[PDB]
Amino acid sequence: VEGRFQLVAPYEPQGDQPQAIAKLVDGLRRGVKHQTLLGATGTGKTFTISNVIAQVNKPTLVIAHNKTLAGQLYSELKEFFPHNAVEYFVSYYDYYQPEAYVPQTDTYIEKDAKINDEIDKLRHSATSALFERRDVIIVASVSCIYGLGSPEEYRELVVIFPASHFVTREEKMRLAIQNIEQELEERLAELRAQGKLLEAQRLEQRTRYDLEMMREMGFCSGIENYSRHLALRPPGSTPYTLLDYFPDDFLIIVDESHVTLPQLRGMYNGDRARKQVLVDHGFRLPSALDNRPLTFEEFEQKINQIIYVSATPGPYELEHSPGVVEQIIRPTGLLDPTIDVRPTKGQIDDLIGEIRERVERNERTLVTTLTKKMAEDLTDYLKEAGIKVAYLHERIEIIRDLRLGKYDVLVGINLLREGLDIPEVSLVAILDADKEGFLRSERSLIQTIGRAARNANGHVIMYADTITKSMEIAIQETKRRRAIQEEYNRKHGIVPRTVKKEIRD
DNA sequence: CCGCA
Repeated sequence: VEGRFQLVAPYEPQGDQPQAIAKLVDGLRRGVKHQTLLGATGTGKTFTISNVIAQVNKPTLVIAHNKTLAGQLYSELKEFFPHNAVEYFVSYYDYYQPEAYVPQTDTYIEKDAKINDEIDKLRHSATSALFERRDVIIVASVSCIYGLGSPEEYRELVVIFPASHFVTREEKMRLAIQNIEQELEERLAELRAQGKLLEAQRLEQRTRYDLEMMREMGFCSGIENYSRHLALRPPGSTPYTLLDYFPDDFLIIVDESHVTLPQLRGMYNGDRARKQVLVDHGFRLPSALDNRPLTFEEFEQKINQIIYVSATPGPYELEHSPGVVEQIIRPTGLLDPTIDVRPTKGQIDDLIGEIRERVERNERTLVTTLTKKMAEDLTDYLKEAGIKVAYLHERIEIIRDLRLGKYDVLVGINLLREGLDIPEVSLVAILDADKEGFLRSERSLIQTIGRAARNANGHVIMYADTITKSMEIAIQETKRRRAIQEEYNRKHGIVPRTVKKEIRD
């Protein structure tokens, strides 16, 4: 035929993974814009989604919120399909300090960037493999909404492949520079005519120096700021991005959508706010604003067919989706934990009671508390009762020590950080379940409750004086989820057992 | 997490 996906993995889809793959692979072909996978912390997800890719045969973009997370999605995917195109398009700066300017302290910070080649390599390999074959999975960070050169001009200038994504022809360069001088003479009159003589001197000096640099030696530092003039697109243009280097029938998989979609949304507003101060003071031309990441409007506007993957799918996902695609049943047959809501009335005494019993049956406990000194005031309080305890303000080793048994309890505050799916954790205690907050949001609770779903004796305790709506939802949702899981195990004769794992040195 | 010496 041409190019197509070859799944590799020593297991078929079990759980309700098949049900989900069907419902998704369908909605895609059935011509559905958005789709939300509502899988449970500890189900198929990656395998489920790998299958949705290897049936529809589309070039896919996997967008993760953080890099560690992208590195695993890739790692796996570049092992799930060891004979296909799997790419890693993320930021390529070991260190980066954008050109800024603190107006109060009159502090112009300069641009300081430390490139990393190994990642730069992978970025070209992503954009170049995207034009060569039509079976490709690119695991991307949020840098995929940031600016890149027009994709026609990319391949429309190719022998074997360009070593830069922003390669502007020299008939253009000549015309562009003139357009820059012309903008400069305009801004300078505007500034100078509103009394901002100082700010016009700053601008004239920086821009003329760059303009010369360009004329002399084809480019200059901070060349980015002139990107639009160089691409000779009119003011206000929407940047070309990695999304544009994809076919029109490409797939988007936003992993951890409830945290990724917003991150991806916010980017633009942060950039503009800094650029605007530079523009306002003469550090830059107004056109520097057209060198930027996409607005979320522009991002959704470039989407072909997207699939939001989340245990706690956020508002946006649901609002623009035909219900969801639940994926509750775990291959292990494990259930969402059982939750108990108990008085704060001498809770710290009670909590020490339950933790004894966990140590007795060789089991671990995680505790979240709403504040940093509240936790410190617990860690000691548990040491008071002689209990091997930890605390989270190398770090991968303290959790590794937990699983091994150095510590019996691990106190924290945001247990939501990655690295806390210990299968040894039989108890998760949520202090201040009712005291409003982010970590006591309907979704934050549900995630934290999830930190009990690895162990077959998982149990959640919520310490509160009142039941909030938040509590009530997570509690009611978890109930429904355990009920469904428990009814499936009856049917398939499953007896849930903790997922066997170990740790290395 | 982002960023065209």
